[PDB]
Amino acid sequence: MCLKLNLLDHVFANPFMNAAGVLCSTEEDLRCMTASSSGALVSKSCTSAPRDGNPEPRYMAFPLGSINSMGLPNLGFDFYLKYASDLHDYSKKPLFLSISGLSVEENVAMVRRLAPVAQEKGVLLELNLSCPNVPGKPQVAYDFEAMRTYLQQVSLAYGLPFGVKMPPYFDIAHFDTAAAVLNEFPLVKFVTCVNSVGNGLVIDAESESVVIKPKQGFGGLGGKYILPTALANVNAFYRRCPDKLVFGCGGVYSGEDAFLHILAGASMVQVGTALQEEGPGIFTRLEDELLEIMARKGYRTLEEFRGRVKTIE
Amino acid sequence: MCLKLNLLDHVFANPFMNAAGVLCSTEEDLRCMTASSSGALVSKSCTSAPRDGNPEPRYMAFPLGSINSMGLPNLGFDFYLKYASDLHDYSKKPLFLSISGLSVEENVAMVRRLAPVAQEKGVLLELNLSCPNVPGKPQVAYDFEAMRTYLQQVSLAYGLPFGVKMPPYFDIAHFDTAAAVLNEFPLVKFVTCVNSVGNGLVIDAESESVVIKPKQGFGGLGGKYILPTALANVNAFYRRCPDKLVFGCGGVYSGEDAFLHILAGASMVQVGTALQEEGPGIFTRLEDELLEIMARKGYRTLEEFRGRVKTIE
Ligand SMILES: Cc1cc2nc3c(=O)[nH]c(=O)nc-3n(C[C@H](O)[C@H](O)[C@H](O)COP(=O)(O)O)c2cc1C
Ligand SMILES: Cc1cc2nc3c(=O)[nH]c(=O)nc-3n(C[C@H](O)[C@H](O)[C@H](O)COP(=O)(O)O)c2cc1C
Ligand SMILES: O=C(O)c1[nH]c(=O)[nH]c(=O)c1CCc1ccc(Oc2ccccc2)cc1
Ligand SMILES: O=C(O)c1[nH]c(=O)[nH]c(=O)c1CCc1ccc(Oc2ccccc2)cc1
Repeated sequence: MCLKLNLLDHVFANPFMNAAGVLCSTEEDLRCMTASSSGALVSKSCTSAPRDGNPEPRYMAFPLGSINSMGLPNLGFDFYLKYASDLHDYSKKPLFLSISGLSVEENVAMVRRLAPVAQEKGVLLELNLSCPNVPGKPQVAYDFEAMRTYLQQVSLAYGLPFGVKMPPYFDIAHFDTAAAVLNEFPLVKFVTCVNSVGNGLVIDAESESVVIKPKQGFGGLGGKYILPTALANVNAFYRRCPDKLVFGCGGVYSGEDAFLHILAGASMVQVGTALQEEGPGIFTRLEDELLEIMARKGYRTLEEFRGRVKTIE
Repeated sequence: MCLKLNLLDHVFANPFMNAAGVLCSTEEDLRCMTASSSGALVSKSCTSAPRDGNPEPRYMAFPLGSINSMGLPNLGFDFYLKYASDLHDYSKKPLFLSISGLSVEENVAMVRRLAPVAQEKGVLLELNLSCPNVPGKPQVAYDFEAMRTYLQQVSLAYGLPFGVKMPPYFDIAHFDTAAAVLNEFPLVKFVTCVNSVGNGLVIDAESESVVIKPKQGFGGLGGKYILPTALANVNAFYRRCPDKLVFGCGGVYSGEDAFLHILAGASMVQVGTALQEEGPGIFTRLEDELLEIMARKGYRTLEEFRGRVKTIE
């Protein structure tokens, strides 16, 4: 009875890892995650140039989840490349490197230089398709024209196996169209569903005030709020993308959340808000919790139930 | 002291009402809704001919909220118009009628026949733009030109003041676009935000099964899950539609959920999932709690804090 997986030519102790943005911005952060029991980690989404991000407060958490508008605070690509290149201990667990260029050309340059490190060290690319486009347009994943462009270009530039981090969709025609774009691109080996539920608004009853300063308090939702929307996207894309892996991200607080996520067809399972709240000790708990779910049900491996959610009649 | 207000040339005993779909399909239900302390009611969305809807189970509720895919079960527009014109007691509260016809022409035929009863009897139109779209395309409000035609045609057909039922958006650029479309139409004097969060998927860990029968388990999300989505949309549209009203809907279990909604610009507060679980008694509770929030804070009127959510600079 194990949590083990072999995927994308790499070996993982368990399906669990952090979500891009959580405990992965600094070298201190990255080493923590590497010292945890996570089967993997992913670096904070980066840009060419370092960024301080938006004014604080810019993340707030509650019993039922999190709201954020961080604004891509990151140490910039050169650090994140150097860490993959010379600092990270691959003998511990695989590394994923997230990128979120503010245009097709910024992302292209980054993958070009990332190519030879991926090849020689095994660092894996998660292209974050919630990267901004021209302001006054939806983020790149809600604009299927620009999304096509970005992947045409990154494929040519990178010419290695990579992955995409997607927002949630809420209409069947959107699942249909987005999977169709993805399926044009054989090098997209995995798909991560979902990013934060876009532009929610949390209001404090006593103060009669939004809780985060940027964007008049509007921001991305994570946590218990988004788990059903997260399972839908996982399973939609699991259904419509049979040559590609899906990684689940969305309100995982427990082995059960993880278990459901896997049932929908998740391969790896990322923890965002909960990891931020609870800390890296969360991964031992999750591992134990899922294993006690599989023991009771008779499951020895993940592939025995991955994608095997039942429907009625 | 008391929450009574005036919108659209009507008197209301308080800002509370059911949400289209909940406790409003049968004559029985609408008599029940009428007999309750709600300030108003609205009838199940309807089509020209009656519909049976999709296979049960097609609604389920859990602690954080609900999932459904009813398939627009309804007694049919002839019944609801009869209720509006020969059966509703207008001295008790105002009545709102919801239409969700399967085409612009289905909708046109209904409003032409509704407009005379609106003139004389004062029923109020709430048009459901989560209604179906042409082949390969997402629901109408998620296809803005299609949305413009529906409003162009209904406005021409109806030619009295009316309102619209919106699904949530998740992008600023969509707020921007969607609001603009709505501002093209002066007869749209109120906007109801938001409809259920499209295409979530609840999975049961013990059965390893989805919980509702249609759409392989996928349906709309209501309840605690969507409150931070319903407030952003309430506020997004309140700010972008100064000459209109906004009706809030989504995640009201308490006076506090209500208070925030109002703070976010909301004139009427709709109740759906919580109404469906607790029953119409909820309306006496929701009054009391809101009144109690107002007292502690020293508010005498809804007008005093409506739309007054404080931003951090
Ligand atoms: C503070 C914070 C920072 C995040 N930063 C990133 C990021 O840099 N890149 C990215 O692709 N996703 C980012 N996300 C999205 C998360 O990866 C995740 O998809 C989302 O929070 C939902 O997961 P959760 O429900 O576990 O929080 C961030 C989320 C939070 C809360
Ligand atoms: C069983 C059920 C039936 C519904 N039927 C309709 C409908 O006919 N028309 C409509 O506009 N919305 C319908 N809705 C959506 C609600 O009016 C409301 O937008 C949604 O429940 C969000 O509010 P909540 O958070 O209180 O659930 C329905 C919701 C449920 C749960
Ligand atoms: O870091 C974030 O703010 C963030 N939060 C999330 O929940 N998901 C994400 O993917 C990210 C990073 C993606 C993102 C979010 C806001 C951004 O803000 C802009 C920065 C520059 C130009 C336009 C928008 C840029 C990237
Ligand atoms: O009745 C509902 O299922 C429902 N549930 C919601 O949460 N919000 C709603 O607005 C509605 C009614 C709107 C609706 C839902 C499903 C529909 O299903 C179709 C019927 C025929 C063709 C295509 C879709 C049509 C209208």
